[PDB]
Amino acid sequence: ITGTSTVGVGRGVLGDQKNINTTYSTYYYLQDNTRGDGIFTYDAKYRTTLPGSLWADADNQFFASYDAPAVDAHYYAGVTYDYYKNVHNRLSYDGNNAAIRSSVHYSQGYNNAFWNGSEMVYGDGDGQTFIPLSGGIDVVAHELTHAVTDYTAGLIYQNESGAINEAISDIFGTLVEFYANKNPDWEIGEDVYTPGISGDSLRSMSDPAKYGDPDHYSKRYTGTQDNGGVHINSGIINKAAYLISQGGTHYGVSVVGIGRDKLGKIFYRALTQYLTPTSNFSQLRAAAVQSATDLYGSTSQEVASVKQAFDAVGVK
Ligand SMILES: *CC(=O)N(O)[C@H](CC(C)C)C(=O)OC
Ligand SMILES: [Ca+2]
Ligand SMILES: [Ca+2]
Ligand SMILES: [Ca+2]
Ligand SMILES: [Ca+2]
Ligand SMILES: [Zn+2]
Repeated sequence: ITGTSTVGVGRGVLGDQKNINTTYSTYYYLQDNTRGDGIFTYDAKYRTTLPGSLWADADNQFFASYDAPAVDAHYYAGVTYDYYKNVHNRLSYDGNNAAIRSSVHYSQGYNNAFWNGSEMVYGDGDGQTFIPLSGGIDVVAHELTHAVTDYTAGLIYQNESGAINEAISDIFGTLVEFYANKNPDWEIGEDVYTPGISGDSLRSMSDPAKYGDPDHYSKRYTGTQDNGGVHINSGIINKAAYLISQGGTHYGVSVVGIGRDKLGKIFYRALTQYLTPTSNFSQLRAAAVQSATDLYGSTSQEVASVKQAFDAVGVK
């Protein structure tokens, strides 16, 4: 849409008030002109047909309960872009300021979100397992990070390279949640998962085993479901990433933590420079060590913490 950039206010899924960037042209649209080639949010109207309608509002005020998921998808897509640009110098998911598109209210009681190759899609949940998925900043950044991976390493969605794909999403969605200082933690989807249960999450980075995910290479899932456990085996990597950043002793192997900033820097460098579509866990180790070496020197503590970490999780 062509119009005048303006700023609206709304309430998110969690009931929090925020300003969003909008465009005025008879109606007020959920189109943000300030970021790259724009951030566009659509209404899928409980159907599966994408992207749906560009979100239009009569008064620039988004306080209706139907508005909730749109506010958040729009806003959190903004923060995600900001993180990439500010922290890693990357303009949008393609590095060329490509427009970011999101559709909310996808299907009925749909318990998931996804990057479909060209845009993000967000179900509303069934109201018990999940509430509208775009209310989790880590969920929004996990998904957009799949766009980043597609344009860089291109990790195939299956077996070890898909577990890596999943882990990078989890890593960068956590980094974005810390970046925004939105009650940060090392958990995935805690804000939108099981509105009746407190203190749970979909996956843990600090302790993947809490939910039954492997925290060691010897415990890796060798089957068929979940594209060969792309969401299961990612826990081996998430654990490794957690240890590099925070430190700890895991299975008798001690890791000195080097912090989240440096973790983000080594991982982004591995993703953009060393990983390929077919990379396996052992190639991720090599890619991380080499990124750490490039940045900090072969004899750095950084390099030493990356090796420990992988050693702690049984990767090589
Ligand atoms: C959204 C996506 O690509 N996924 O893989 C999601 C992530 C959660 C919504 C965080 C998923 O974990 O599906 C099982
Ligand atoms: Ca309104
Ligand atoms: Ca949190
Ligand atoms: Ca989290
Ligand atoms: Ca819960
Ligand atoms: Zn994912």
